[PDB]
Amino acid sequence: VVIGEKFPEVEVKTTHGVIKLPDYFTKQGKWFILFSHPADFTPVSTTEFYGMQKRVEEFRKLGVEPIGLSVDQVFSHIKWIEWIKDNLSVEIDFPVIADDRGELAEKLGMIPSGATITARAVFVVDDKGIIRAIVYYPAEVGRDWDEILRLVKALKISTEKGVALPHKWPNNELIGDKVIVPPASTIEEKKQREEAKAKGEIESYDWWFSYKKL
Amino acid sequence: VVIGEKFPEVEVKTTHGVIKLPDYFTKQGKWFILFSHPADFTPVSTTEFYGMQKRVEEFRKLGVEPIGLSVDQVFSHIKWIEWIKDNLSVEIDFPVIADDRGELAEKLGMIPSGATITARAVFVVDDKGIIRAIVYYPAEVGRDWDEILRLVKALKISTEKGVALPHKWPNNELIGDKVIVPPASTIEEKKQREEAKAKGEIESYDWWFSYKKL
Amino acid sequence: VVIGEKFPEVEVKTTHGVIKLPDYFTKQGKWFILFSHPADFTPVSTTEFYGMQKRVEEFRKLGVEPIGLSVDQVFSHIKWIEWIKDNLSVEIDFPVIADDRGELAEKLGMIPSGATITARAVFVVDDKGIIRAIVYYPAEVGRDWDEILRLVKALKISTEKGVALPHKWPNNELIGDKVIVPPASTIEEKKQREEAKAKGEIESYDWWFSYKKL
Amino acid sequence: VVIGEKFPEVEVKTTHGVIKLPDYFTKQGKWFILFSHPADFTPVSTTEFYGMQKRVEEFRKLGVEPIGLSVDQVFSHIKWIEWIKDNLSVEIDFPVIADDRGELAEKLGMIPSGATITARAVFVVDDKGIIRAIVYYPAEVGRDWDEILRLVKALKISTEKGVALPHKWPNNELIGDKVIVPPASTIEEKKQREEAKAKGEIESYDWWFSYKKL
Amino acid sequence: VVIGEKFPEVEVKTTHGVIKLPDYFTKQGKWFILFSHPADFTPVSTTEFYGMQKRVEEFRKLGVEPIGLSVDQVFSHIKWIEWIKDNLSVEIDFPVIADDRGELAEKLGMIPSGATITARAVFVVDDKGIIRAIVYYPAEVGRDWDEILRLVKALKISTEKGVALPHKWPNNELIGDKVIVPPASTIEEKKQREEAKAKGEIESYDWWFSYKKL
Amino acid sequence: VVIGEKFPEVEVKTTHGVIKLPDYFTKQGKWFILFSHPADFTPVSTTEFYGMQKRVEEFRKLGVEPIGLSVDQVFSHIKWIEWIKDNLSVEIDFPVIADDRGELAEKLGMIPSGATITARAVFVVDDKGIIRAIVYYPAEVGRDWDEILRLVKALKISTEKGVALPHKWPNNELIGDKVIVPPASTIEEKKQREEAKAKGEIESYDWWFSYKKL
Amino acid sequence: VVIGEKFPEVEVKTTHGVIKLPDYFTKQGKWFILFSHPADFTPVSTTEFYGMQKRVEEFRKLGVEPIGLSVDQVFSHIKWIEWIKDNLSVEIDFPVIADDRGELAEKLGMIPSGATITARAVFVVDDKGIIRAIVYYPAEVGRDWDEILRLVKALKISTEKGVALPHKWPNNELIGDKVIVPPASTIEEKKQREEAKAKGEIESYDWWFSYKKL
Amino acid sequence: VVIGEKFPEVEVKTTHGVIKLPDYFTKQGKWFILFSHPADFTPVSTTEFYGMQKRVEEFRKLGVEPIGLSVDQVFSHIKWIEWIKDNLSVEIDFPVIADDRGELAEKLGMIPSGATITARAVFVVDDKGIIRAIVYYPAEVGRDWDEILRLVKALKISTEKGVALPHKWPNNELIGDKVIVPPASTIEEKKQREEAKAKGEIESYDWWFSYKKL
Amino acid sequence: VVIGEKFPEVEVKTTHGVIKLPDYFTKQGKWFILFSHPADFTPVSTTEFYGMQKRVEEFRKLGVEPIGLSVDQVFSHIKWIEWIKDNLSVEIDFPVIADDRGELAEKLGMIPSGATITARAVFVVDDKGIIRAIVYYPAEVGRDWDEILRLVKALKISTEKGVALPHKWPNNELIGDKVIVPPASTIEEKKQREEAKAKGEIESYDWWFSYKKL
Repeated sequence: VVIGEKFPEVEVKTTHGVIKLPDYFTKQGKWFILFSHPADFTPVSTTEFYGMQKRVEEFRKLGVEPIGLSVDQVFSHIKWIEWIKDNLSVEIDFPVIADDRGELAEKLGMIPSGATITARAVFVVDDKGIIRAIVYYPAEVGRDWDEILRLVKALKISTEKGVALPHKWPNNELIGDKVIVPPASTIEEKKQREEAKAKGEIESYDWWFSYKKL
Repeated sequence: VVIGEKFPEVEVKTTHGVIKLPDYFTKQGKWFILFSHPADFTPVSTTEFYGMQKRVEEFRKLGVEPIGLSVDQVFSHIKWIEWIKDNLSVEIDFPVIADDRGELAEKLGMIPSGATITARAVFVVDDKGIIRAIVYYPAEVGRDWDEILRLVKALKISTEKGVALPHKWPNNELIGDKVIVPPASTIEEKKQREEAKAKGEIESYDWWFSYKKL
Repeated sequence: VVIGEKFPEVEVKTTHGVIKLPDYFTKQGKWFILFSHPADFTPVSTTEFYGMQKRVEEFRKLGVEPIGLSVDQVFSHIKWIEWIKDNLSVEIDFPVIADDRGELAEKLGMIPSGATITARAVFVVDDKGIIRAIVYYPAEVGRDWDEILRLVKALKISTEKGVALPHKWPNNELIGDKVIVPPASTIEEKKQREEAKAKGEIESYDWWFSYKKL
Repeated sequence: VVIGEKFPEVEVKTTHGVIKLPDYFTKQGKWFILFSHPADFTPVSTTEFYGMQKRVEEFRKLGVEPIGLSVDQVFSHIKWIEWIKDNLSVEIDFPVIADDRGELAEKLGMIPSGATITARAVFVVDDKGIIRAIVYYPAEVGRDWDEILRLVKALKISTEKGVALPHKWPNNELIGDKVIVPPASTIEEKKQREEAKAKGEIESYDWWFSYKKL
Repeated sequence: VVIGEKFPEVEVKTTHGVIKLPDYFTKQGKWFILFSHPADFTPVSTTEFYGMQKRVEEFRKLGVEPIGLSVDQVFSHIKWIEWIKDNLSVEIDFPVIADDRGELAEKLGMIPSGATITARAVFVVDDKGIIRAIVYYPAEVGRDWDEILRLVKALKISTEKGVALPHKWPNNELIGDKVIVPPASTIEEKKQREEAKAKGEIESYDWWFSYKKL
Repeated sequence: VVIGEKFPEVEVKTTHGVIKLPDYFTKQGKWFILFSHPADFTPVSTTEFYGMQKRVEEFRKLGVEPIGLSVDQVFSHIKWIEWIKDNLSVEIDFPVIADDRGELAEKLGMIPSGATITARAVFVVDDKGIIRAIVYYPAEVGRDWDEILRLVKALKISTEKGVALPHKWPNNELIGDKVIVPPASTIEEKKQREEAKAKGEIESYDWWFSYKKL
Repeated sequence: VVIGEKFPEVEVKTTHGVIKLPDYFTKQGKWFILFSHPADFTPVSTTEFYGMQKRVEEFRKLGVEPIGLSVDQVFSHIKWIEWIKDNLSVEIDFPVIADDRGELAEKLGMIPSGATITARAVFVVDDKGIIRAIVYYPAEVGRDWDEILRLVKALKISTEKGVALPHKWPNNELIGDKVIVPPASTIEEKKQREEAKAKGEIESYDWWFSYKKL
Repeated sequence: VVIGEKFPEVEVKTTHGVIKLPDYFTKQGKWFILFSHPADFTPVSTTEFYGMQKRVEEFRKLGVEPIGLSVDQVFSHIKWIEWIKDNLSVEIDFPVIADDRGELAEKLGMIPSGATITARAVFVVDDKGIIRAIVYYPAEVGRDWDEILRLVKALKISTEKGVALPHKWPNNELIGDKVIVPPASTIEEKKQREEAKAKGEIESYDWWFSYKKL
Repeated sequence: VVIGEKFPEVEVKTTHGVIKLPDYFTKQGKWFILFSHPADFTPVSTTEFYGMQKRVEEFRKLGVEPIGLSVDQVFSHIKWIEWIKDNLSVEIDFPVIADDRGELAEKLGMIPSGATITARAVFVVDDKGIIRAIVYYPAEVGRDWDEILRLVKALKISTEKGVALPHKWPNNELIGDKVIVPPASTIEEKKQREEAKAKGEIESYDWWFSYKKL
């Protein structure tokens, strides 16, 4: 699969029951961050789930429901979740998919080459069922969820206000926290933004590169 | 195309001449980071190039060479490089591929569903010419090259020193900038993670959760 | 494709926006002249652009709208048009196609074996959506638009009057600016051509070679 | 078939006997120009053979050989060639092919949709036996051979000097009879246009737009 | 195709304009004889054409309509006809087909193995549109139209009176111009060949071998 | 199969034993006349066998061996040939194929559609084993062997002298028993025909219509 | 797969490490029992595991190695084995297979329609590599290893001796702990069984039914 | 065909007449037990047969109908049944399938590799047509009908209530005649296990491992 | 399989052990008669076995070995043969095939329509392994062995003596015990049959109908 493609209609087994994806989150009107980790009782994974559980609320806060995945069975899952409450006193309250066989993993390009288990996948899906962004980190390197946070904060704003987010927004070295207007794409769209700039009420390095604070 | 797979043998038209991948870089014993942006003369893409040029030297220290890509021709490639020089006073000195047709884009799944151009793709490739990690952000959201910097600093450590790196490394909530020892995959291996902890040369939360200092 | 086929039903992203081909011209009862050129920001293609532009209102006065094509992206199209104003004091106002990946290109045989970009193709297409003529000129030899001008002029009259046009019409070293009457193709037509002559309503060299003043 | 391909190895029946194309011409280090006309004993076509004959030694002297083609048999050809002598005081002395069934015509895309005869096709092939340009004019509109001369004169020069000819060369509106230099496609190539310019080795409208006398 | 087979439905270009086989003839309750010849302006063929015109009224008085075919174009046909009229003092008035590409030729197996033109093929089709006899002669041997006449006479009488014509009829060595009775094919027909001879209403060599005057 | 095709390698059951066509006759440097008849003990076939046997020595004289065929069996073949001698006082000495299942028939196009036995087919096959002429007469119309004589006669002379025979040769109405020169198919051949006339080496109506006495 | 079939050559990740089946065991001269259990940390499967480990040394004395298998990963295996030692005071020392993707599990037919894990399955494979018996028990019913113990005992002796083993043997209702001689399959084997029974050394109910003490 | 599959609709000839499985039994609300023996008139097979009739009424007490199958025919089936009466005083009141050509055998995978006859297979099918367990014992090792009994018993209970049975039940090492509760597979499901335990209505070892009396 | 076909190479399970067909009879110089019967313990098939045993030494005397077949197994073969002795005081001593699965029954088309077993097939196979005659008799009607005797005597004499046997030989109504000479199939053989008569070595009804004494 690739960005833009509708997330496959698929039936999965989880720690929270058996759910219909992407239906489950979309008929409620909610986005989701589907992320994978290589295996249960593995150190980096454990450190990551930790990060996510300190952050679940902020994602939930922005209408996006986290959801883990692995090629383990729900049994190994709940035994690992329990372990987390007992050794790092943190209770995991986001569903965690058991992909017993690796069908969803494979369907989703989550599994490496000559590997039998997933690596570190992130899938971001909006209420339309559309996969909005994808990330693949390998087993030997854990992610940074604040970057994924940043990303999702940008996706949401992009879709809500019809605008583009610069490099490293809100901390862009050139326009600070300012947002970007999808560049003109016609002659009757240069004309146009050449108004706004010499008129108002829009900042602009040239007709394609135009911006404004939010 | 997938993590751990060999980067494909292809010839590319770039702003620095015609070359062969991965060989061009691997022959010099070098990693390269390959990144696509949608179009030349588009705002985020530009915030992103500026962002990269500001970091070029850091990547290069690590023997990682950035190389850019868009389905645009080389001719507006340079004219766009010039507009970066005239209007942002920064001087792109990393090659950038003219993927006229996007054959290379397609092969690497950088083109989203139903679009005709690339989105924002990141491919980390090492000296063996293995795809180590892959990133796919959409057009609406710029990347953050610092997160890629982190990711590649860690890959170089992982390859170099046979360890793993935890969430948000080197600033993990649990173990800060200490590094992880791969989980035991055999009975025998678990016996000796326990010998390593036996006053020896490792901290732990369990036998599968082992970690030391740099 | 071949002379006399209906121009493919295609949607193309151009500089006056997105438009249905050929419906966007044939619905105004207007012929169009589709022409390809290698790349934006190449010298010859620019000369040809100047040539076309200063010749535009003659094609337009005949009911024939020029439209260019290139494997570059629309953004770079508009910058190149910008360059041509600020450098050749000419305001390009015919629409140009960003065939981003060269699909239309390919579907029209505009790309040379081994190439990834178009040559200098020309397609003349009437208000019936029918391809009337086709020209492939290499990258290295720019066209001379007055020949195209000569072609449409002849084409329009042939459709309008039901006659043919001799070599180099209206400057034909034999019958000058005279039109040719389509050759008799039966034994009857043969007698009609002959009826005429000996009167006559036409001049001829032989029964199959009838010609008159318009 | 498209520009830049090898002209198909094919054995043809002609008015000068049976011969292998392209071999027979390229063996002699010669280019050739193959042109189709719909039918023997037709007017437009007749006027074009006159026009071509009057131009023959001109092509021949550039090292370029004309050769005709229709879907008639050679027995007709000859009667037609004879009619021309008796009637127009012209002796035809270039070979013309009898493509009895239209095999070769079809390979070369010469037959309009729904036709059973070729229209007015033109293929310039060089001594390396490469199709260099192709023209498709319908039966209804005589060619202008002087453009084909223009066209071929320029090809010779492009090949001979490594240059590109502008629009309507050698009468180009911007640069007269000057020949354009292939655009630089690399950073280092741009630095050398920007340096040949300062040293008066070249005029320029920019770094991609450079030119000179031969 | 094969004797007894129904003649294919086909549109054809002829010297009497475009027409539809077999219909054009079968709608008038007419038979027709289709004969190919190699090429216009070839001698044998010319000898055969003259002979066919000498015999045309013969053929038409029987309700059988001759029609030619070669792979030449119609324009070439008419000049050929003219030459005949002006040189042999014979005015050709049966239609002749231009099978530009020899499509119909190929279908009716009129094209010799490895030639590209028809031979001297003859088809006889009745008023039901049925192929009743086929002859295939090579370029190098002219036909004898009389034998076709002899044949076409039999065919008629054959269909008229439900009977067989013997060898070389009406000049047969054993029974002269007497006609043959279709052999008894059953016991209960054998009986009544024998009774009809008992009467004397039939001469016979034996029960199968039965014959009589008309 | 078609004229100019090599006769298919085949093993037949005959009245003179088993033999291999065309090998048996061609390895002997001989032609052969293959002919079919619908069945044994039918009248018209029987009249044709009288006809043939009576001419047998005229074919043989020319070195062509008549060989018959019939979907019947060898036993019937003999009984019928015994009948012919007994009642017609004539003794068949040419071999006759028992195509028991009419395979060689079907291979050879001999069976009418709708039918399960042969019609009246003829094949002239030369010493080279080429199918040189083909004839298909229906069951109800006998042949006239006198034409097939003329036919083979002509076919031979053709081969030996490299000439073509006119319509009805040796009794063509324009040129009697004179032979035809194969028509010039180049301009240089055309001059060679022109020189042959005025040198009185040859008679002619035109450069392409030239003939001489044998 | 099916009884009597050679065991499929496979690479397996185990608790003891990567091994090659059936090789590892067969090269050492040993048999093995491969058995599936549904999942790790599952109650019924824990009872069978415990059951298996009490009995391990009985099986290993016979020259038979047990090897288990689950569809979850190795880390969970060692963590389960852990809990079994902590909560059951027994230290599992046979190899367990982590069939990550349930590959070998589908190969060997271990997974129920509508399911994605293994049930309760037993494969007994001799030193030659041959599957000797196959058991499929569902998840809802634990096995009884004594039965399997019985099974392999019989097996060893069967191969060892060339005798069959009656129902419930060594406790057969009818003939006790005696074993069975293979039923005569020829007339002559009938006559040799009948011999050595009464006035012989062996007992029977009939020529085919023949048993003895061990 | 694997545990859990619907037993295939099929017609079989047996000793009680021609019957439709699994319908015949399941339309009665009865479970059936299908089993294969290698041949009629074999020792092991008769020891298993007697043994089977001895228990028949235990299986029927549970509404489980036993049904036999070999690749012999009905006729010699009944002789064999008769032989068992005459020599072993046991009437046989369960039908036995004549699978004449091994058709149903092959379908149910009861034929060994390289063989032409069934081994010792056991198919257990609940009243819904569901295959519930499968056993493949070789010819040379008679089964143990008692273990099948323990199996069918558990089955009937686990269906009839909603429980799972431990290893060797009703004599398990850890819990004797205690049934087990399906391991918790949701968060909520581990929840209700823990609260139910500390309410002495469930007796446990951990949240998954839960047991009780009838 | 069909008369004149070589007998399939096949290995069979017989009451006389395992043999290869047809090698085990033809290695020996013997013919074999293979007959099938429907099933063991069948009335008709017994009466037939009875009759065949009675005739065994007749078939053997002429070097032909009888061999039986049913789709029953070898054990029910021997029990039935036993029955035949103990019940009709006759001792079967020709081998018989247990075609367990009807594999050879199929190969030979011995199995009736919709049936699952054979009926009364007979195959006479010569020293060279050729199938020489075949008789398909239904279940519902038994063979008359003497006709098979008759047949196989004829068949042997015919092979041995270069001749053919008349209807109901040796009691043919027309020639009694005399034998027929194969019908001449060529003219020269017809010739050589009429010389043999008129000499006095041959008797005759016609040339094709020759007979003589042993």
